[PDB]
Amino acid sequence: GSSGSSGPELKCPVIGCDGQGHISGKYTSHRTASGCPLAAKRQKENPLNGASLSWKLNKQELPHCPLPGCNGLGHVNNVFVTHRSLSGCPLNAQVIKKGKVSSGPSSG
Ligand SMILES: [Zn+2]
Ligand SMILES: [Zn+2]
Repeated sequence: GSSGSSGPELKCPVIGCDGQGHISGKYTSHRTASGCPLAAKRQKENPLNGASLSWKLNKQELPHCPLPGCNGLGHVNNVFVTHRSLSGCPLNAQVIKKGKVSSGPSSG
């Protein structure tokens, strides 16, 4: 090895993606959307494949919170870490406020 080599190259423009793998399968990597397997997995619905740690799991379920940003995790009483309702939603309680002078109707 007299010398090495370096240089930037294309990359998966699809945010959130890892860039690894290929919508074809043969290749275990990609740097474009056309070859992005993740971008295809979304548009399509093939739950065929899927591995999840299902064994000896007592607490296995998702919360029931209306708030989009809220991950149904937490509690107003500041005691637990879960909540499947508003009254319990800690992020919904603080928000509560009658008389919010500042009001921005504009929606972009
Ligand atoms: Zn990708
Ligand atoms: Zn919540």
